[PDB]
Amino acid sequence: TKHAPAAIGPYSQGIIVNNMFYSSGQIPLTPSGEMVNGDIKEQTHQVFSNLKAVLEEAGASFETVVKATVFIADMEQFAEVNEVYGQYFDTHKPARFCVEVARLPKDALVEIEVIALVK
Amino acid sequence: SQGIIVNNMFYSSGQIPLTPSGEMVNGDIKEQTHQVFSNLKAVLEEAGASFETVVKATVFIADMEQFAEVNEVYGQYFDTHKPARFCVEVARLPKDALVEIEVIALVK
Amino acid sequence: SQGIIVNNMFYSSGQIPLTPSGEMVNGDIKEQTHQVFSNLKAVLEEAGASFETVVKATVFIADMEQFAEVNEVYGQYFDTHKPARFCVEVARLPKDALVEIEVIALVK
Amino acid sequence: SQGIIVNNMFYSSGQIPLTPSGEMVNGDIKEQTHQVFSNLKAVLEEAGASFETVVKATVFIADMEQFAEVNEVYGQYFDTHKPARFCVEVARLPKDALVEIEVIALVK
Repeated sequence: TKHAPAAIGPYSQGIIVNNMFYSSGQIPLTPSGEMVNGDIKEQTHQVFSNLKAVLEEAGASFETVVKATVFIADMEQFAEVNEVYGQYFDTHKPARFCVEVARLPKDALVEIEVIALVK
Repeated sequence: SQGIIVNNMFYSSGQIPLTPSGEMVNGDIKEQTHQVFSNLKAVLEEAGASFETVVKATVFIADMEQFAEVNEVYGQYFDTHKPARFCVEVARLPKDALVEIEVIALVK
Repeated sequence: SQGIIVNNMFYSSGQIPLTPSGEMVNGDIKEQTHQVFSNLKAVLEEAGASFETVVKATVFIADMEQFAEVNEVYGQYFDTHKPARFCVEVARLPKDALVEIEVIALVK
Repeated sequence: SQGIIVNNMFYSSGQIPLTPSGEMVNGDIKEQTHQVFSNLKAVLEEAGASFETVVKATVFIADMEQFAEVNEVYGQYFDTHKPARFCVEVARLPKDALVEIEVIALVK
């Protein structure tokens, strides 16, 4: 089961600067305003739904992503996230890619930000 | 919480120009940056870190032109000590924020 | 080689402060900075990029105290355009170098 | 080629997969990545730091396709501790270098 994105607000849209899109940190918010339900892979799918939306608004896609940074509270959780990341960046793989332990907002287990070319 | 401790490092989340009561410092980018540094003081001390133990700092701002002003303040809390690394990034800040700073620090 | 290009992005090698004649440059940290900018300018036009399409710069610097000065020079070359991201970092340079500079750039 | 120590932190230069003998090692990327780690072992232990004290690693690879391999290797030494951050980046390497790691580590 895939899912629909949260509506994009002013602050969740990211910013476009000299032809590059810099998404904000996209968390696994549903269109309710609630952390989606599941283990960490389900949250990751949601983060991706949210990525796809703000990419699309800004005139970008996963194919023009040139960097993606994964935030998580525990580096143990990386492998499950990367399991999921591989379905979206598959035959395209962003040239640079960081994972980085961080305080997430309440009930979030994963946040992703991406830099992307706006053709 | 204002961050996470892992493996003797502290990783602050971004501090914005709020007073302790939570009302935004309505004032120019230098006034705001002082308040951000005052929030950094507290989260650092709360974690058993200090300014001296900051090894990275990352500045988020709307316009790269506002760096000179932020730096003139950065350099008053970090003068005898200068973190070894520092990034500066253009970003959309929360409402009325002109500056936001994150820090990585050693917890001794 | 000095560079690689992926997904339309030029990812430059660290440009140290050498003259075209092969020799470290004759002076203080500004002159070095200038030379690194003259050097970078050529590696960029070669790639289908320019200063105007730079999006990140990493300043490797020997002594973080001298950034005020590297930055006076960064301002000259990125005057109208300022890249949206940059980092400064302390590092071990080739003997005699006080500064080295990498950029990420767009190749339209 | 040494690396740096500041505010109790080791900042390694980038370890390519060379033997004790100056010789580029005989292998796939998996065998290479084991040599890089051999050489990280050394410079880490000379600096006053172990693999357990690494707070960040960065991997340079010439093809992002080979990351799932390097990451398996990575897994063996960064097992019961994982560095709190890591990056991976496509850059150019020098000779028959598929892989290249620098790292940042605590010291006392």
